[PDB]
Amino acid sequence: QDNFLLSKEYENSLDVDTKKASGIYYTPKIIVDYIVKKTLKNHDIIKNPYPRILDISCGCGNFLLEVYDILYDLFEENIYELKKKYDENYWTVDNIHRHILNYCIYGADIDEKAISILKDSLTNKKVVESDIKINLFCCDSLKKKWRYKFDYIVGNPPYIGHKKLEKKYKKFLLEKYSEVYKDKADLYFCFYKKIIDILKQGGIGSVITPRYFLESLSGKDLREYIKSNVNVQEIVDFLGANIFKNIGVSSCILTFDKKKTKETYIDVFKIKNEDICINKFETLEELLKSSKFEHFNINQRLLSDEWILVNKDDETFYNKIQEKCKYSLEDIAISFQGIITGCDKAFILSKDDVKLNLVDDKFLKCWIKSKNINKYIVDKSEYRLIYSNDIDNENTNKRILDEIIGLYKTKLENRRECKSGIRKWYELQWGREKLFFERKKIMYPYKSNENRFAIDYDNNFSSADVYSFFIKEEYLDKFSYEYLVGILNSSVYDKYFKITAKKMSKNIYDYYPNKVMKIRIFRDNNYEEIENLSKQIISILLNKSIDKGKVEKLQIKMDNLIMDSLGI
DNA sequence: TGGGACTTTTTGA
DNA sequence: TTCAAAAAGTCCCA
Ligand SMILES: Nc1ncnc2c1ncn2[C@@H]1O[C@H](C[C@@H](N)CC[C@H](N)C(=O)O)[C@@H](O)[C@H]1O
Ligand SMILES: [K+]
Repeated sequence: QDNFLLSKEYENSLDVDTKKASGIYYTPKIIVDYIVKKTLKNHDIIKNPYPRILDISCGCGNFLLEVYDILYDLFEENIYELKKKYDENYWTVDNIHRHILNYCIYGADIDEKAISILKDSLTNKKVVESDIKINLFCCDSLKKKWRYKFDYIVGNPPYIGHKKLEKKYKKFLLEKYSEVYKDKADLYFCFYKKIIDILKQGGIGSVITPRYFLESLSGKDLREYIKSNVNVQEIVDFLGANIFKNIGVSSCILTFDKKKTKETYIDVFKIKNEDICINKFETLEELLKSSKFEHFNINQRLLSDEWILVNKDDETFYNKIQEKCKYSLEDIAISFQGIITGCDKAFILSKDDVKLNLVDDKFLKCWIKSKNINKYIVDKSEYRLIYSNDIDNENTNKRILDEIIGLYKTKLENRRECKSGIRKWYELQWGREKLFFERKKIMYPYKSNENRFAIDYDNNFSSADVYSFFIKEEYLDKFSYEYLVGILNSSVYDKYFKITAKKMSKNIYDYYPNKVMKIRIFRDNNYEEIENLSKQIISILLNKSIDKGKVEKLQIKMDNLIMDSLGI
């Protein structure tokens, strides 16, 4: 039988909106096989022939049908031993099917049609007496009053972020799941909590979820809950690899238990090449045991609020830098997010747009995107922002409102602050403070494959795809902008930032203040030469005609100085 | 269809 | 009053 045929057809029958609204995305066979084998390979069926295995978001049964197959083999291979040890009339091969359905397999899901599909599949596992009772619940698993705990829990919970959940349901989650769910958290945090809570003492859970909670600020409470309530046996981190075809998400597999053990050591498997096609191989285990993955151990007792999951060389490197640097960016700098207009099409125009003849130049600001940020310098802006907060009233600037911004008035009126009357329909939603942008400052893209910190000399504005900071006045005599972009753009600081950065998709990390401002910095005898090399690079890059190859050589020299400074 | 360039505004606090 | 986080990303193309 093909346990993945009907579920795949059902998933293909749905549209994008319904799948996103319920997280209806099913797990490929190679992942299911690994997780089921991980949980059930060494189960002692003679000691415990009544194992309770749960998928609380079972869908059409990608996990539970495989659980059925493994359990059938487990019972069948030991049928005469069970017969001798226990009721000899109960333990026959012809009874295994019934037993598995009555006592061992449990599923829950909000989706009534998927439950119906799974019920038919489990029934069709045996050509069939009485009607066998199957333990499938059509319910919201986060609200169900669960009547008992489970020996094994496996699956793939729905992933739904703070924009796609409804506010009423989010009120429920904020009230009832506050130990792991606050602010910009995700629904799968709540599923982690529920799974941990209904796992028996000595039970084992194994799930594939997004990887982002391993590093995200929103995941802090969830990480604390996990490390305080279960022993984490294993983390498989796929980084930016594409595990779910046609899905823009990055994955990890957590296996944990509630066993009374003095172990506290976690096996960490981290992929090396993000470009591998996982499904091209027979099993995940063979990939984990090859040169395609790196393995190392982490002492669970040494985890802080942050989980730094790196090998010994990277740990030594990170610790050297942390110990050597007496300052962080947060100590010496003021950080801020870019403008949020709330409807960019209304306020952002190409600088050559004829409509800008209608707008007085005192309202216009230079506007850049993340792609305009290079190491050390920003591209020339191609766009202009109408800083519409400076429009006093409607009458005096009628054309601007009628012929440019008003084209999106309906959309503009749907913004939260306009509906509440806090913002006029033509104003920017979060216009911040002009004075913060209209000064020398450092700017960096919010998502990038590498450190790209640039000095802005042109009072550029940007949306939230670009973050900025300026150096506090009291630290200007200890750190200049040129020195800071020198060390921040170095190979050393790229590796150092990525030790703890939030890995988003293939070749993309978040560069957000909650981690960028934690970067630590130093000043020593190499300060002057590092700064001079940075100035040389900057001067080359701003030259209209100069070829930039020498920049690389200058950078190599700078990296060497930085390594000497940090003893690495 | 799979891979690469690129990134809005809604939202809780 | 007003901050900053959040990829079951978006979107285009060979
Ligand atoms: N509140 C909920 N309670 C229970 N199930 C839910 C809830 N919300 C969504 N679901 C289901 O969660 C499932 C998540 C899917 N990724 C299916 C996972 C399934 N275990 C599989 O790996 O194939 C979807 O089928 C949803 O219908
Ligand atoms: K017996």
